[PDB]
Amino acid sequence: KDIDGRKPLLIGTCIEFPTEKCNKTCIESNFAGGKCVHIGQSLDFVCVCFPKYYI
Repeated sequence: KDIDGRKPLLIGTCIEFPTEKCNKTCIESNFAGGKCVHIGQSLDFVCVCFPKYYI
């Protein structure tokens, strides 16, 4: 897998899209799924997907 895949996609805040939905939403988006993580020190959870077919 020589795919760099370095373009995460934010859909919403983990508030509206918890861990379960977050990833599921990312799956249908054609991404390697997603998760809930904090930003720098904003302690704000967000749903971000990962590249999979980005060539």
